[PDB]
Amino acid sequence: SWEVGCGAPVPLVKCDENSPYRTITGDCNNRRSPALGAANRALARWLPAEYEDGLALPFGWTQRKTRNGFRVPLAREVSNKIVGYLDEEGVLDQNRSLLFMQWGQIVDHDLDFAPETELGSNEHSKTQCEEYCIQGDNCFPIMFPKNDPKLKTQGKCMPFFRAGFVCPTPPYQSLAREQINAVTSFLDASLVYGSEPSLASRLRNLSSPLGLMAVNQEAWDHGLAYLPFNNKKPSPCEFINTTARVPCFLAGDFRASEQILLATAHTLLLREHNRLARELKKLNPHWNGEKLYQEARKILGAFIQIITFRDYLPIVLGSEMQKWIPPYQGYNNSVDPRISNVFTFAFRFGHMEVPSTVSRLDENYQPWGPEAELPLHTLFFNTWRIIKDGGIDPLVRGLLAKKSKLMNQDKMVTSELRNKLFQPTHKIHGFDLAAINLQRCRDHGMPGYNSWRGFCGLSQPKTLKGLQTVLKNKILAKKLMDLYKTPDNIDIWIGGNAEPMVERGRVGPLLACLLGRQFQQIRDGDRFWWENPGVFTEKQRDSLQKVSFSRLICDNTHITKVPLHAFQANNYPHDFVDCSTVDKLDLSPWASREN
Ligand code: HEM
Ligand SMILES: *[C@@H]1O[C@H](CO)[C@@H](O[C@@H]2O[C@H](CO)[C@@H](O)[C@H](O)[C@H]2NC(C)=O)[C@H](O)[C@H]1NC(C)=O
Ligand SMILES: *[C@@H]1O[C@H](CO)[C@@H](O[C@@H]2O[C@H](CO)[C@@H](O)[C@H](O)[C@H]2NC(C)=O)[C@H](O)[C@H]1NC(C)=O
Ligand SMILES: *[C@@H]1O[C@H](CO)[C@@H](O)[C@H](O)[C@H]1NC(C)=O
Ligand SMILES: *[C@@H]1O[C@H](CO)[C@@H](O)[C@H](O)[C@H]1NC(C)=O
Ligand SMILES: [Ca+2]
Ligand SMILES: [K+]
Ligand SMILES: [K+]
Ligand SMILES: [Zn+2]
Repeated sequence: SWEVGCGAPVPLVKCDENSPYRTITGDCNNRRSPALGAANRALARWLPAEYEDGLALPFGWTQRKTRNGFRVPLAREVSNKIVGYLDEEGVLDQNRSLLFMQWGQIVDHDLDFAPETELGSNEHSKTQCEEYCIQGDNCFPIMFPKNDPKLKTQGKCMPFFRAGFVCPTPPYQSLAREQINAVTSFLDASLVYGSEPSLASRLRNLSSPLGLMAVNQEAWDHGLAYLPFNNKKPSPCEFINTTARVPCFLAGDFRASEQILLATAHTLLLREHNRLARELKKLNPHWNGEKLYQEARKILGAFIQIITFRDYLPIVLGSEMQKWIPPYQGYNNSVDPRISNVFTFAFRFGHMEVPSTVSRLDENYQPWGPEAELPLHTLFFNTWRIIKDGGIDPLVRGLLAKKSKLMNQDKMVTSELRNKLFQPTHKIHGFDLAAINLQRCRDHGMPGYNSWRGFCGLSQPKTLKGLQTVLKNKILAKKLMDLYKTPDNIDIWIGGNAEPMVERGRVGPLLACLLGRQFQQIRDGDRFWWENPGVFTEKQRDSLQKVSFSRLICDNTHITKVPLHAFQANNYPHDFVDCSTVDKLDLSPWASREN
């Protein structure tokens, strides 16, 4: 029976089973099935994988082979015709701060990561893909359609490498290709701590018995910590400004430096871990480093769980929140905690919530110097603008005082992401996230729009008129039909995001159902869910109920004025209160007296 079992390293351990702490890897959470939700395993399949050849070849591989008797449109064609827009005026979400966008990416990165196949480490395979646009093996290039401006300027294609599967060879006992989740399916702050023991240890301060995470020794933010530098070379962050030569940050997550506001959030969380560890050292001076690390790690985890379920999901799911995530009825070990392949595409709704600029604000929330507002694309893999240009406080103020972009059927993804994306492997602000998203859908063997509509119990539009009624939009339906010919072939990422938003929410019905069910499962199937009896004391839970992102900022920056509800659109000064008004995390319930 050939077992194409290769993917990546699965550390292997015997489960403690009576540890009050999560493993780094996510192993041992489910006692009956200790690998369930652990990193470096196949994403769960809610529907069977759909491949050109039933095994591995994505739809669009063989220019000839159809999907239900239709050619699939070029990913860049779909992007150009549907996803692009010119006018950034009027596009901002009037009731979501920029923090709404940024928290989404944080939650996402905690939950799932499907890394591109390596093998191209000091490689000519890279060259044959980038330089020659040659399809084969893991090179699945994004070809430019006719009349594409990038044809005139960049070449024939954007290079694209297929997601890591149960790893580099394609021959088995005949099974469909399954993409790997490199991070823990649990909402467990894995993007801070790592999902791999070796990295998790390297991130820690083992020089002192104080359970701290390692902090940068070369640079400080007016006394406050930065992440360490990643000193792996070559550095994409060094490359975007070779004068400054400021490398990417080293974090529990490989993607931490992808853009400056994600770098910022990673900084906030690390600071909070050290603050937590110092407070617990005061309360319990007998606690050793391991105990301090795990107990701070455990609080920070529940903090992420609480902000996500109390503050974030309701303003994503709106009317559908209670349908998919009713009140918690305790841990259910029969619930699958693993993130689904399809969820990794559903949650990419965030790409339509990213605006075209980022602002640095001063202490009166006014523009910070002459270059306050920057084009998004200049901030991809940009750490020098933090280290060499004001630290994180100006960007945090921007997160509070500026707005997420609203998803718009006529204005889906900003050109900053749709034309000017920088990839860490490559040299150009020339990539298309929307085209990459659609290519990746096919790479991952995604069933089509109507397959998922069916999965979610929703009508399956079969005609122009049907799609016009689902989408409440005649031109979008038409452009969609001209490209895809049947709604059956519409790739899940554009399909789900095309649908108008549910009442009081920021996604359509299909996405709500998909995200709703996934978030129900990561709660109910998590043995270390913060509300699971025995994980915290009743009193520790009473303390935890009072956490807010506003407090996190108050406690880990020199910002003294914050809004009470950090996710809604807030203007300074009317919506901003002094930090002394904000509920604190009372840690007195973590005091441990042997007497
Ligand atoms: C400036 C902001 C952002 C940038 C530059 C960015 C960039 C990227 C890139 C390059 C990928 C990998 C695409 C692939 O190769 O398949 C990706 C994936 C993804 N993004 Fe985003 N993204 C941003 C914001 C967001 C937000 C706000 C969310 C959710 C609310 C989000 C959710 C995801 C998800 C779920 C994936 C797939 C898994 C992963 O994150 O690696 N992204 N993003
Ligand atoms: C590990 O923890 C130690 C001790 O808390 C850190 O050393 C202190 O760092 C601060 C700021 O650099 C200094 O003011 C203290 O004087 C240092 N104390 C000692 C004992 O040297 C140390 O930098 C931490 N290491 C890392 C890599 O974060
Ligand atoms: C825990 O989760 C399991 C799996 O979702 C649930 O199992 C279902 O229970 C009902 C009750 O009769 C059956 O009709 C289903 O067929 C069961 N299995 C399924 C759907 O997988 C169960 O409801 C949950 N158990 C508790 C105690 O809440
Ligand atoms: C903004 O959203 C919140 C819920 O997220 C809601 O309570 C409030 O009424 C809204 N404010 C507006 C529409 O400005
Ligand atoms: C690079 O950083 C320096 C300061 O290090 C700054 O003066 C310069 O404008 C930056 N260059 C680019 C290309 O962003
Ligand atoms: Ca995780
Ligand atoms: K799936
Ligand atoms: K990402
Ligand atoms: Zn300061």
